[PDB]
Amino acid sequence: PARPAHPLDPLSTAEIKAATNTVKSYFAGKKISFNTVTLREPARKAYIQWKEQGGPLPPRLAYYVILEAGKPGVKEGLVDLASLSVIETRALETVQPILTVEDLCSTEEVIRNDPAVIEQCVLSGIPANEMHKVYCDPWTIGYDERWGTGKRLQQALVYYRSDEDDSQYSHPLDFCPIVDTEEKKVIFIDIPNRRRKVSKHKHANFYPKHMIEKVGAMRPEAPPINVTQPEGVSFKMTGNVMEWSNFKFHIGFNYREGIVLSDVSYNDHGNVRPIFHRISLSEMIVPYGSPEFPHQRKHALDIGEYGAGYMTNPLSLGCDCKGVIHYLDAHFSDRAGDPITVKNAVCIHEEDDGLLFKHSDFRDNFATSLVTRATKLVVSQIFTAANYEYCLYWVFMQDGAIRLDIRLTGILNTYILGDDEEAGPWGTRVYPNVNAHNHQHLFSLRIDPRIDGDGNSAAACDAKSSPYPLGSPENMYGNAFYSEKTTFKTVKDSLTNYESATGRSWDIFNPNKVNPYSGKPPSYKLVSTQCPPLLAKEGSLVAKRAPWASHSVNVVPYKDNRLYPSGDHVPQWSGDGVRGMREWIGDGSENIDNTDILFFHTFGITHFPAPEDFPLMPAEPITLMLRPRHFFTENPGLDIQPSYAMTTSEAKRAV
Amino acid sequence: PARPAHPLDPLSTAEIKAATNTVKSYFAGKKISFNTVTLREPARKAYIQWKEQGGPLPPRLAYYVILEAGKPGVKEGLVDLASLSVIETRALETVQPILTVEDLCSTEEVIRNDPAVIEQCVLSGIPANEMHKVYCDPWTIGYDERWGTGKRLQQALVYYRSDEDDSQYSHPLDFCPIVDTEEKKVIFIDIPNRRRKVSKHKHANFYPKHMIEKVGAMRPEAPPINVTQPEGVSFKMTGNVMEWSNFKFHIGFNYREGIVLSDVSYNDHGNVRPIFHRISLSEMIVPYGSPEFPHQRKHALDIGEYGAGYMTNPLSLGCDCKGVIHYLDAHFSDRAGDPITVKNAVCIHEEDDGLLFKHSDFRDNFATSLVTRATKLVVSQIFTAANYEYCLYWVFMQDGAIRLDIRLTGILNTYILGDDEEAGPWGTRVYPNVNAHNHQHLFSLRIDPRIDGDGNSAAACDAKSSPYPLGSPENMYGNAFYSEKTTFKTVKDSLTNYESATGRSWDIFNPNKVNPYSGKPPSYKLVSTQCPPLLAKEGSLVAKRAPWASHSVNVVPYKDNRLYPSGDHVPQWSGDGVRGMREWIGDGSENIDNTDILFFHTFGITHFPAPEDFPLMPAEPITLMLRPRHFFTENPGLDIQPSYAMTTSEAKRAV
Ligand SMILES: [Cu+2]
Ligand SMILES: [Cu+2]
Repeated sequence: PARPAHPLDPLSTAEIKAATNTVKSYFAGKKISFNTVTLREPARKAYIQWKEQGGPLPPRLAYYVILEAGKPGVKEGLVDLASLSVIETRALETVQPILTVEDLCSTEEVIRNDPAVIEQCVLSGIPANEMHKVYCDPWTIGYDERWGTGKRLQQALVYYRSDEDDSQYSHPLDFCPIVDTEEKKVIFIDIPNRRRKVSKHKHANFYPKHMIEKVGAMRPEAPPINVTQPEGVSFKMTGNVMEWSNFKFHIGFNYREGIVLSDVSYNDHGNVRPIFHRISLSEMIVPYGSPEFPHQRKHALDIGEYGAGYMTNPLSLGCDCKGVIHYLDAHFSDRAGDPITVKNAVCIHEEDDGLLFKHSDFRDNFATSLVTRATKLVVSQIFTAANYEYCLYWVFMQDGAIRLDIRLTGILNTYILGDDEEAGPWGTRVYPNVNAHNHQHLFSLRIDPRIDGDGNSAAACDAKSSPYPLGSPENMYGNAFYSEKTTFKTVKDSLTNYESATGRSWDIFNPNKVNPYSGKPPSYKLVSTQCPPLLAKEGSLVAKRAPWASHSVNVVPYKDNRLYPSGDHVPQWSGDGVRGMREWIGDGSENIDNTDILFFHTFGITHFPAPEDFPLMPAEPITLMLRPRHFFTENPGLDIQPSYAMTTSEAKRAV
Repeated sequence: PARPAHPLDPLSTAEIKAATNTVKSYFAGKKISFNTVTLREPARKAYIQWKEQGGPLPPRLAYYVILEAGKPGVKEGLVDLASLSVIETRALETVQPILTVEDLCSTEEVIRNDPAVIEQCVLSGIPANEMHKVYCDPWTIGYDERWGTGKRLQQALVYYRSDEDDSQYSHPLDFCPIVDTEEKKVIFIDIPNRRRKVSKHKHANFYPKHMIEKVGAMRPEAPPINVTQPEGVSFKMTGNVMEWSNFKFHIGFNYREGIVLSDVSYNDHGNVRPIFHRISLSEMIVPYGSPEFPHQRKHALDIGEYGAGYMTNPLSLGCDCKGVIHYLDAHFSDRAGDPITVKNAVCIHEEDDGLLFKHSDFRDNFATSLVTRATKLVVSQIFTAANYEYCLYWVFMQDGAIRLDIRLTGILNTYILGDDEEAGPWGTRVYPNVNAHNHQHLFSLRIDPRIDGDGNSAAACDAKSSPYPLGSPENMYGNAFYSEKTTFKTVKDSLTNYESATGRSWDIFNPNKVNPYSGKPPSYKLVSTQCPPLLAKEGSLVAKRAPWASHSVNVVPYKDNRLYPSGDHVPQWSGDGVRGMREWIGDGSENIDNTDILFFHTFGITHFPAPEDFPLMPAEPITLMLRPRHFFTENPGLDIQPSYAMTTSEAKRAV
């Protein structure tokens, strides 16, 4: 296939087809299906050498995962696209791979046609001839110690719709079919000891036609707020390379992480300074907090088990993203090895962001005044994991800060509640016979930094009172305080949590350089306070399958292909074994001071549902920021034209 | 004077004049000056009776504070505006009041003409005939144990400008004149043991003309983003009463708190439900962290000592607030008893706020989809306390949540640093010879709640793992977790801090009512994580003068006139004595469960300056939110017209 404009560009549709033809030929005569066909990114060293040192062009490689009929687990490998050849391959008989949209599409018809499932619907109050009204959200089984990875399994969380336009989540059923993904058959049904028949209440609906019935009428359309950019946008795109307000970076995308931002630099008045080699979300875990069987199996690692790319929404013009928008499409492979496209998967636009800075002089009643307005650049996607919606916004700012904003919406996962059953303390009755279980949403932000170049370190920064007491010569009035910086020397040192007691932040810094004013190394500081402890206990299934989630920060040495901290193939892993973050941490002794490092940050929220969240939940925001501190020698935005500026002398001339 | 449209309306210019004429007549023959002339708000009970019970119209009252030449401290009292009479009066000989813009603009000429100050400038390298180049930020002395409240005092933080258009903060001088505010005389000068002469470096400037010299050129003007509302706005104002997206409230304003939001309710499909009686910022403290003399005196309580009203910027017009704006003016009294106006003190507008909610069905590739966009209502002011700018945004949202957003900007307070002097650990060298000291910015949000009516309580809510161990029948897989609610019974119980370990939130709730779905009381939940510990030690000046700041939450019984938690007259109070929050806490034993309560929340940031913050600092954000939880029985925004909606049936019809 033709070479891309840029080594980090995602595989084109032609490259995906070329890769799958190559793989089909290599396994000729075998019955195989495609699970993953994606860019294998060039080695970090090879990329930097190519980009900055006139070095070798890295080979264009595709990583694939396939299944073979009648063979356990998966096969994976690499295709060299230039030579149309498989160059690496291996069979992994004891793992299970990510569930694609197709993998999961099939489950509902399997359960609708299964005699044991039909029997359970009838027992639950749904007649056998109304199976078309039965739906399920096909989840990964997550992990079930009865089958391990020996079969590829889904669990069907079952619901009922009185009409196809209903939101089904007011009507969960009590039982849980277990489905063999590849054999397309129900192999078991978890049946509760206490049966609860289908709710007889009206569905809790949310479309305008439903709302008219429920509350009498919709609100009139509000007078509009119109955003226009009649002279175009300030950002410039060259293929997938973005240039805006001195930032330059590559916007990549894949089946798993969704948006991947690479080769991020800031043009500091002609001096182009690296900041990050790569930043993305690398895994998630959404652990539920009901201990009752089988609810322990609700702890989706959405990124590893379904994929933020696979799950991503086509973004419908003028609606999800308001204003003048640049869109990118996403390309994957289906099971047959044919390219599939999701149109308008990523939206790119710039937005007003209030004030950047202002100062006025009281001396002439603020006549002396300067105000400069802020614009932000937003690179966004929205993905749907069954009930949930995750709106993801990568935000670049004119003071050089970078922010990740997330908004959680969609629908609560619900289970049935008996008439006289108490949902607490593990959940909330959000509607009659509806129990919305407690759960956390946790994310693993993966940062491969290059703060002002190569050779970086990380530290925890804690605000502390002076150790000297009130009334001492050193602290006479007891007001002294400082920032205690703990530089991480080894992996073990880095395993740290957010602490409200010290308003903890973390620095990622270049110990080889010095700010000529402050004397401190250039850094980007992680400012992040939505950092829940992992509530699941040590040794729990949740804690074992997501070793990264137990600490707010994990810093490990860089190696190639250290992307996914719960391992490469997540579904049905028990959490036993040295893989992912557990492998990378090892015995905790490896050096992480002044070297190539990877910084994985766990953040998110703890959700205790309330009726406000039902039947459709208003957006709940999550955010973290990476701020330049001691990176610049002064406010980098001062060369932006103010919205208003008047000097003292000018103010005098006009009185 | 004519009666206002509404008992909570600020005093008009006519009422202010009427009040000062009354006071001058009462004190005829005496030489008095006006410090404060402001609405005395009606009693909570009287207001609610008037508003909701056809009760008596509360009298229209003005509170005043005056000084009298040759008398110590102040006099204060009340004027009944209908009868033009002083109805209450007292002398407070041992306090000092808020510093007005006039009180402060006087100081620079005092120091410029003082022989001892001139001598110090000369010693500092500034010739006697260049005193016009010497400037000072006149601060409250804060507290100095050498004078107590026996004289009304300011401390002059002295700077040098080479040219009138310079930003002076690159050039602090080493000494600190102490000025008697009322005698207009320097009484003392704090001189350091180690002298540091004025910096010989160029000023660190930030206007376009300066930037052209420094960096070569400004960036070209960006292509514009234009915001228009061609059919007008969705909000309606009747005088100061706002109506928007079912919210209704009164927008008040005063000299001290700035914006005061009152009588806040939500129209729940015809059922008008109270939320808050009053919400505002009630005090601040900005304690610096250098222990060296005289820097202990840098701990401004900006609200109590200068006033968020007095300090407020006239905004400015189509620049500070972008879009279609409704403005309010502010009115105060000057020293002579004449009304003064700040034009465009408050801006009111509505803004795009991204998505309100979304959900799509994977079954038909997200063809089944509903997306509804969010609009926010913003009521904002910006005030300047010498170097600092505080941008305050009260934000109402369509899910029924209320947010306070703050953006910090303006200029770092700076002190001189010697060539070879190390600024750390108490400050940062942000520019040659410039030391920007560490400091916190803390705010006291005052909430007078009325959650779904009268009789309220508050609680801490902590996320907790089940106490049952992994592998127990109760918690087999170790995943169970819940929210532990600790209802505050007495004042002492409420004295609580934010805790990262439990993701602590606080509920304000009505224990007299029950959500028909969840079974929980209706509540607004305080979600707030920017909650620094007070770093200054117990028994410190800072801790004593700001008793409220040592806990994230303080809940006390309602009584009338319990507004200001550091006392009514803040400057030069030593922090000794039972007044403000210390009085309201008492012995901690008073009931706060199911009664009229006041909830004071301490939030803010800890600032360790970096060169990025200089010479003018990019906005740093602070936020908290109050979210309805168990208040509604479902998402209250579902009757808002979606931006896009397609059902499953519609999707099938569209092929
Ligand atoms: Cu949730
Ligand atoms: Cu600050």
